[PDB]
Formats: sequence, C-alpha cells, structure tokens
Amino acid sequence: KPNYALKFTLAGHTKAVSSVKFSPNGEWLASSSADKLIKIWGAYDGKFEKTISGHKLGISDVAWSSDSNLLVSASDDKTLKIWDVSSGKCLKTLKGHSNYVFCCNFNPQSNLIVSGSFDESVRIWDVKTGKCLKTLPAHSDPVSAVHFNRDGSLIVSSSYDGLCRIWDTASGQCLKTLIDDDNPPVSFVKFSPNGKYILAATLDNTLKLWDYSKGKCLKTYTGHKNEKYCIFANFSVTGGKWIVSGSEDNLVYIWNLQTKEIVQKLQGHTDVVISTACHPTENIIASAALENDKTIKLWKSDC
Amino acid sequence: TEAARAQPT
Repeated sequence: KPNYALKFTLAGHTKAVSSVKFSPNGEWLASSSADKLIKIWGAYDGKFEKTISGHKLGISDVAWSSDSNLLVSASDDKTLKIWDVSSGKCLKTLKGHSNYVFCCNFNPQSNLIVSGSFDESVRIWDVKTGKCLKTLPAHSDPVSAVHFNRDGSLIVSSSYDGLCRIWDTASGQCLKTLIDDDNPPVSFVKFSPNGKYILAATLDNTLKLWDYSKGKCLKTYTGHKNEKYCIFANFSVTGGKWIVSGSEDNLVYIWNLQTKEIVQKLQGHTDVVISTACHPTENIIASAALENDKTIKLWKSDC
Repeated sequence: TEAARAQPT
C-alpha cells in the first residue's frame, strides 16, 4: 500500500478548479478553472508561477505538449486555445465546435490536438496551423473525454450516450464501439500506459478496465461516489501499480490495479474532487476540487 | 463565470 501524505495546498483560483495536469517533464502543474484562468505551479514545491488568461468563459480541461512548452485549453466559450507556457501568450484559437468544449489532449507526437464537445463531435486539429483536420460525428450526447494512445495511432472517446469508441487517427474511421448492457453515461476514459486497455468511468459509481480489442471487462473499481460529474482517473505507475480517482464524497481514492482493493483514501478537500493527476516520475498526486473548495492539493508517497 | 465540467448533470 502507498502512504500518500498531504504536502501542499495551492490556493488562488477564485472559482471551481476543473482540471490539473503535470507537465511531461515533471517540472510543472497546470490547472484550469471556472474562473476562466489557467495557472502554472511548481510540481515539487507547489509554488505559483503564473496566470494565463484570455478565454471568455470558464475552462473545463487543459493538456500539455510533449516538450512541456505548450498548453491547450477547452472552454465553455466553444473554443480551444493553444498557449506558449513560457510567455503565457495565446498562440492559436481553435474554432469550429458549436457548443462547450469539454475535453482535450495532444498526441504523443504533439503535432495534433483532439477535442470533444457538448456538440457531440470530436475534432482533430493541426497544432502548427490551428486548422481543423477532421470532424467526427462521434456520439449522440456530450463527449466527456478524448485521449490518444501511446503512439498516437488511436483516439478513445467517451460520451453520456454510454459508449466508448476507438478511432483510427489517420482515417477517422471508428474501429470499435464498446457497449456494456444498459450503457450508463460514460463520464471519463483514457488509454492505459501500454495502450492495450482503456479505463472508463460511468455515472453509477464505477470504474472499469477494458481490453477494448477483445471487448472484455477485466477489472472493476468501486467504493467511491460518482453519479454527477466527469471526474478524471489515472494509472499511477511510478511506484506500485494503482488506479487513482476523485470522488463526489470529496476524497481521493486509490485502488490496487490488480486486486481492486481500496488501498488509500486522501482526505482534505471540502468539495467534489473533480480531477487528479499522477506525476510522470515521482510518486506525487495532484488533486483539485470544485466551488466550495477551489484548491489544488499535492500529495507524496514512498511507493 | 462557469465551466461545464464544474456543473452537475
């Protein structure tokens, strides 16, 4: 079992925090918020570094480029923005969605961005020009998450329509739809580090690990509360192999990936833990909470 | 203002 202990509390957003992400090089944490701002913090000391501004409405997601130099953000103002982190300047505004942009990610190559929106579509964008390269009629409800696999050759998308779908990045063709009985709303999805599985959250207090090519569900993680919000989950791989998720009972849950036992609950936030992130090289977790809290917390463990 | 992820279904 891990022994995550609270190390820092990062105050400063003036509304709910929506997403936190460590930079691929481990140096930084980026956070997004309903207060329309992105903030950058030191990953190891929690020190505030800068505020990044320009979205016209609140922001639901942020993600880093592979060289840790760019951010992309997804906003209720129906745009994404690409930012130079060092200068804080907006480099490109990606327009084309017709409703809130909810989720975003770069591919490992970081020449593409993928976005999902309340307009039920997934768009794929050229990082260098800002042009929209593909528009996918991906779902019949808001797209809650989009993620590239480890070589950028596939995209997974999830939606309130209850589906996860696997897309061929090059062709835009849908290669697999994952269904599960009554198909409750899928509120999060991401590929596993080895690209063979997907971890999907549904709004019935459940996380599932799927082999998407075999269509088999391999593990189920529960005990937390998730019926209303699109809460990020993670694979933690720097020490022991854990699953990490926020929860609507205001805790961070940590499960053993193989046994599905809850191995730790992290207490400190005073509102829904909407987002967690795992540091790329150290056993460090960042967690972020909604309106009655507005803070980010950094936790550190020996395994 | 507000962000869609910070609002409940």
